[PDB]
Amino acid sequence: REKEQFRKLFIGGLSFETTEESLRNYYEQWGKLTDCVVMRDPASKRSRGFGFVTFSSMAEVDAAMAARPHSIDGRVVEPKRAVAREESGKPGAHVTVKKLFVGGIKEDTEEHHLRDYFEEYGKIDTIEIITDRKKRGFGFVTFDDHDPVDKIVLQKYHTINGHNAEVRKALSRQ
RNA sequence: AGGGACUAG
Repeated sequence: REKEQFRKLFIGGLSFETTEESLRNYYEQWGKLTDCVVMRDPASKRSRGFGFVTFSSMAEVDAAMAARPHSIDGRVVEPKRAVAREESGKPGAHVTVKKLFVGGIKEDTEEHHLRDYFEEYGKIDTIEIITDRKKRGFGFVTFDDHDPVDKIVLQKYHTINGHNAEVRKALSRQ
């Protein structure tokens, strides 16, 4: 079975009334859950206003996300790909951004190479190879929704054109 | 932005 991190959504903006049961119920209309949880405060056991749900496959998750917005107990919720514990610390972890930095591509990799690979994740605005003078070995890609990026950065390394290529949410300066 | 879970630290 696929890694959990690739099958899991963070669900923010929940009602303090929302239970696992109704969370579990609403997200089952796109597949089988293997885990469900409204995070609660240790002492009080009051909701923290977000939870997690885990589907059996990535295909299920995508459909869930194709079917936005979501609404549970009168609140529009904020489903997001679950960012790993490992990661949840640095800037640009929960930055919900639409641009993506792409590195480790070397001089033999072209603007079309990047479309080929990334068009699959969602629709694109723009691509940018970087050079001065031949080619610095990195570039940028810009999607219409944040979710392509979010899906992309669940995996640090993407194999593109014979290279172990590294992806990162694009930060300003900085 | 992590409660449980866990065959790559």
